[PDB]
Amino acid sequence: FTPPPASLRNPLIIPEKIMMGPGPSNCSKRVLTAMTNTVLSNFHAELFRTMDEVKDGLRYIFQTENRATMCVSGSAHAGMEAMLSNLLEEGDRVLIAVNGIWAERAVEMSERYGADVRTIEGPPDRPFSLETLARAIELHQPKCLFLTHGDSSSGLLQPLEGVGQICHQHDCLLIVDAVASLCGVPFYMDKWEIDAVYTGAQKVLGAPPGITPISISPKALDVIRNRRTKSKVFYWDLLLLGNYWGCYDEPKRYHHTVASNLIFALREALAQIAEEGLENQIKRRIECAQILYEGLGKMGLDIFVKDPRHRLPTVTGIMIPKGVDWWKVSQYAMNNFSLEVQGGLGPTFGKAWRVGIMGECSTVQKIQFYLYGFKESLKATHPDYIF
Amino acid sequence: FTPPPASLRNPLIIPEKIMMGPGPSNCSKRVLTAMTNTVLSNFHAELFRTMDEVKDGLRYIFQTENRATMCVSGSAHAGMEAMLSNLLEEGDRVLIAVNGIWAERAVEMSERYGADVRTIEGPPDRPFSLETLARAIELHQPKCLFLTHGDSSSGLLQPLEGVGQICHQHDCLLIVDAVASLCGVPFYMDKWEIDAVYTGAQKVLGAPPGITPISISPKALDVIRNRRTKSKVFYWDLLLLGNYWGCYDEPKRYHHTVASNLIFALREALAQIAEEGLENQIKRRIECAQILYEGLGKMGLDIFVKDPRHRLPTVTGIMIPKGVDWWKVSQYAMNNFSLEVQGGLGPTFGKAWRVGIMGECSTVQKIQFYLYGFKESLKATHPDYIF
Ligand SMILES: *Cc1c(COP(=O)(O)O)cnc(C)c1O
Ligand SMILES: *Cc1c(COP(=O)(O)O)cnc(C)c1O
Ligand SMILES: Nc1ccccc1C(=O)CCC(=O)O
Ligand SMILES: Nc1ccccc1C(=O)CCC(=O)O
Repeated sequence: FTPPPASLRNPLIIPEKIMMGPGPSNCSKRVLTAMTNTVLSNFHAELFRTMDEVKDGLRYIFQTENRATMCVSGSAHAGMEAMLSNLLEEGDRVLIAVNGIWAERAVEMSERYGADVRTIEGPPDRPFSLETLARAIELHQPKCLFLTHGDSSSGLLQPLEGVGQICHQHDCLLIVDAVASLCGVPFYMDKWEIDAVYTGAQKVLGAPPGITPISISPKALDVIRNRRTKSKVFYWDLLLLGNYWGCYDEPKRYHHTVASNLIFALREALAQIAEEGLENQIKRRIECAQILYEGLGKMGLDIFVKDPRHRLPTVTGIMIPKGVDWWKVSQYAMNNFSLEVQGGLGPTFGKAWRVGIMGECSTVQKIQFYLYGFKESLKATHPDYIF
Repeated sequence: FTPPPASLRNPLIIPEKIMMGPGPSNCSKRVLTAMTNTVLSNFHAELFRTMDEVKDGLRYIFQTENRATMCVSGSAHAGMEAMLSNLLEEGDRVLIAVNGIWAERAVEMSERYGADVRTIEGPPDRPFSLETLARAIELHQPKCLFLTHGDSSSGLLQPLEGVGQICHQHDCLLIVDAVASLCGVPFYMDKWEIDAVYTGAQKVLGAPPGITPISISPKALDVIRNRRTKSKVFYWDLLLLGNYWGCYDEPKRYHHTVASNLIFALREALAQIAEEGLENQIKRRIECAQILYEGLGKMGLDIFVKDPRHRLPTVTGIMIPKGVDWWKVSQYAMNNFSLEVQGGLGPTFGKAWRVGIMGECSTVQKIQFYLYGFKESLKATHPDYIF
């Protein structure tokens, strides 16, 4: 036996940080400690009980009644992978509206799954219009439309009202990525006639990463039932996964081992948002964004999505002013305040920082602190910047 | 906003259990509390530091020097998915030796990935001989051979010495599933000339489920670099994943958010097995299995793998005696001793219970307790059984 590594001899030390990037967010002490519960057998009654509480929690936050509501055992990417491998067969047409990094990933996945990918470009800072989409649908007769709802690479919030209805008219499924919007802005899976949605644990909910709530409509469920070939990935085949999640009128069968610890944590995160109520949580985040916009204005700082009406409240791009080294600000923030001041991604790469109003930092005091430590970080770091 | 569900208003209560099924196992308190550390950003220095300690710990337990050692973000199935999607292109020939449920799952996955699947059948209670495998390889000229090492559905341990060498002669990769064997029996990834291996967190290691250590050889890594088409699943594309895990001479790029909390837990589980040392851990499990076998004999009870030389120490099938209701015994064990007495799977389904010697229950006292509460459960539940 070639010797054990020395690096494992020190204890593990992870410092506390104020996670105000657009992910992952701070989880409440209650959510974090729920993770320390006993890992359960796939068929223990108490896991099933907890899994049911989660499905309820998910129906509340997605605002759906979908029986096929469950979690994929993976990060939000795996919700994306799941929607695409379940809903498309080789040669199917999928329409992706691309104006952010996520829609590009979707493009990358659909290609791999052997779908015939149709895209429309858009400015990273301006939503696609109802008509733009409608036109693209008629034009391509797709099986699915994929839309990013809240785009954490830009700060862009894509309106959704009416979009599904159009898709339905052209026999198309609406798939929406709500990873960065859910619990940050109104969302109505059912009213907005949306067929397949996913969020992420570690964004607005303030749950730990590695598990991804999803939901599909009876309509979508049926498209899967009627595939001519098995979907490509067994691990997130939704007939099989849905089965173990008790979404169908079938006895549950072992599929794969779920991450009990992550499921406990997610349950508590949903319990938190239930006790306070969706509406208040969304309100709280809107108000925090307002305070954020004011404080940024007052520093003569620019926001990537210029037009306020288009802004996702939970992620804001702050434009690096002309003279400034963005990374130097962040190091200062981290070292002096333990403040997470996140760089850019895709559209915002090298052009803005990104601030998240998520999880435990969605409070007035938390936004103030951010403003304070951000400013102090800029000031100490670029002494010639003018406010 | 349609009302919050009532189920979420009670506190979460998860009882302590003695988890002596063949998974998941009991995690030490240290491992469990590591999960309560701060969720880190994908680019925090301290996540990368931890990720490296993990890779070192993996090389130790796998006994490899592979640079391409990392984790998939999903349960062990996802490691299986990963090997198969990365190493196979449409039409490639894969040889799977099938004699347990896991090899069946590998069949299911390979079919979905559009491989041309070749199998050989074997009795669930007897390993595949070197000659049987060698003959099958010549016959089928496969690209990959898949073997289950330790089968948790039977308790069968498949010898591996010599297998890789044969595959190499015929230009074939050796893929091994070590989910149930690693840290329970000697395992030498490099000496045994194996090209791709995975284990699971929640089996022998005593780590929480949801993250899957894997390793690939330079030989396998190269097969992936030379594919004519992108692998079907972006999420566990190993060139991409390995990049983020800093397995290659490339700057790290964002791939997906990994599960910091599960990674913290795994790090501590590897630290634990490092401090005690492989050899000692394996010895402790062999002794425990011995005590198990004796006590089971003393009760007149039969083991599914009849020949002791073929047994996997970490999972033992206990045959249900003629008169007996297996589930009634299990309920009694749980209700009266908080003792997990798991039923069957695949080959053992309805035929046997399954006991695991894994994680925090790999001690002599724990085995004795199991024997005690098992016997008392049988006795109280089937008063006419004879010892
Ligand atoms: C227990 C076990 C598994 C289970 O996979 P999960 O996805 O973790 O449930 C897979 N392979 C083997 C050999 C096992 O023993
Ligand atoms: C943050 C985010 C992701 C990230 O996915 P992970 O796999 O959780 O890293 C995906 N989609 C959207 C819209 C996001 O905001
Ligand atoms: N917990 C479980 C509950 C039901 C079915 C399976 C499991 C497993 O953990 C799979 C590993 C095995 O049983 O061999
Ligand atoms: N922490 C990160 C660091 C780098 C890139 C991505 C992340 C993410 O958390 C998820 C995507 C995002 O919102 O940026």
